[PDB]
Amino acid sequence: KNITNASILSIVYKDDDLIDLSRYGAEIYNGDKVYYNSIDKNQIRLINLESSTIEVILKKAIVYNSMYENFSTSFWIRIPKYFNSISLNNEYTIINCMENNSGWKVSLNYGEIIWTFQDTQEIKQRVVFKYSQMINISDYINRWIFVTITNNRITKSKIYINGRLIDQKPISNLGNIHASNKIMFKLDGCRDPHRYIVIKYFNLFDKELSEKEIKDLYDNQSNSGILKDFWGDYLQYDKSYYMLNLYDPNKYVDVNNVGIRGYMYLKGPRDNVMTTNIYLNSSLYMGTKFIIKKYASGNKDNIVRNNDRVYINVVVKNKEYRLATNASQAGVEKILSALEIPDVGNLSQVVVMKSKNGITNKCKMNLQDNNGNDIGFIGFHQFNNIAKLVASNWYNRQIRTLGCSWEFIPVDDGWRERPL
Ligand SMILES: CC(=O)N[C@H]1[C@H](O[C@@H]2[C@H](O)[C@@H](O)[C@H](O[C@H]3[C@H](O)[C@@H](O)[C@H](O)O[C@@H]3CO)O[C@@H]2CO)O[C@H](CO)[C@H](O)[C@@H]1O[C@@H]1O[C@H](CO)[C@H](O)[C@H](O[C@]2(C(=O)O)C[C@H](O)[C@@H](NC(C)=O)[C@H]([C@H](O)[C@H](O)CO)O2)[C@H]1O
Repeated sequence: KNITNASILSIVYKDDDLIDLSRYGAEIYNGDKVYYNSIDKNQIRLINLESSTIEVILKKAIVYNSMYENFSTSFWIRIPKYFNSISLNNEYTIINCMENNSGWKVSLNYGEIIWTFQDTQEIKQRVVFKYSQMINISDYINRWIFVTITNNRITKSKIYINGRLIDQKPISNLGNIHASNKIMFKLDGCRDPHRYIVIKYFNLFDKELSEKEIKDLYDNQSNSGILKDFWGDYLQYDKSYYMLNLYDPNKYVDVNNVGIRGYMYLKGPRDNVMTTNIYLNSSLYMGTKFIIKKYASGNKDNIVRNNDRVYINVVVKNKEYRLATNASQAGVEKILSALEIPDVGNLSQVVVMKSKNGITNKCKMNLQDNNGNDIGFIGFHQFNNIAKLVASNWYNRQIRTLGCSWEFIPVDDGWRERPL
């Protein structure tokens, strides 16, 4: 509540332009090469060209010398995977608030997010969040990250990642820090010509936010009633997704045969994608693609929301089939099939999409019969040496990471894969 009262700058897209949602009406000038996402116009893409800039000029009325002695900043960022060795040891600024090399800045490097304070004598202080690109599945590479930095010139600068304290360093051993009236959003000194960032909801606060305020800010801007894909964008209808099971990520979905005599199952291992000394990850663009189809969502847009009731279509050899099961089979594990859409009949197929209950959970798909009864969340079961996909009320009772925990993965420009 008093988090909006501490705002001195709050950038959002509104009615065909970026505007300040604080009461101080900062001037905001865009370059010719700034882009906005058509599904979420608050997502701002800046590329590595001189004309891809956002310059903010704060009104002189709100600029005073000690305005950055006690203040915080928050924003979301999505950083595409580094793939070129020119990016190693190439620190580059993305948010600059400095005059004569004094002030504060946010910068990036290979697997790093960096906050830097710098007085007029060139005494720097940095706090850093580090993530590796040598990792099977990363929570950070090309996925939306919530960043918060808090500053108290008596004590410490602190960087938080997804509401969690990462690094903290004292900033009391610092001289005079200039207070610029300008914040420059721009990739400054990046040698990767194809580098870009995506940001949203940049905020400036006139106080050092607590852990509690940071957590609550992370949760509100997380939109917990909307389902997310793997990258943290809104999950969507009529969109193709590769499936990743969070209990067994070194697997991908395959279909034995279409029809009621067949089944879907987790097959492994995944291939690796690599560039020597830059990254080594599991391939994400593998296996049978899922498509979510509207059944009873009345909302006109294509966004999947908590409790939406849907059909799941399954792509096999460029043809769509219907995920379904005969719930009358014996046992609580109901093996799933991929049926010709005309042949579904009265078999169970209606799926309740879940993001939370208000406890958020990664188990996304609760299959129902045609009388409103739970058949179970969609996961898998080890039958001998084959892990077949099932719906099972066992999951519903347990509801940690379970076999029903899934991520939906679309092809994204920030994660490029090329086989052979
Ligand atoms: C361990 C097991 O068999 N779990 C069954 C569950 O077992 C019931 C009791 O809880 C068991 O103690 C008891 O044991 C008997 C055996 O059934 C019997 O054949 C044997 O001869 O004697 C034992 C008695 O000493 O059995 C009863 C049932 O008879 O029964 C339920 C039925 O509701 C489940 O089938 C269950 O297996 C679990 O099934 C769900 C789907 O319904 C799911 O597949 C669970 O699997 C995962 C998961 O998706 O989370 C995935 C992994 O394959 C699985 N195992 C391993 C080794 O990694 C893990 C873990 O089991 C754990 O749940 C972590 O998530 O979970 C699957 O376990």
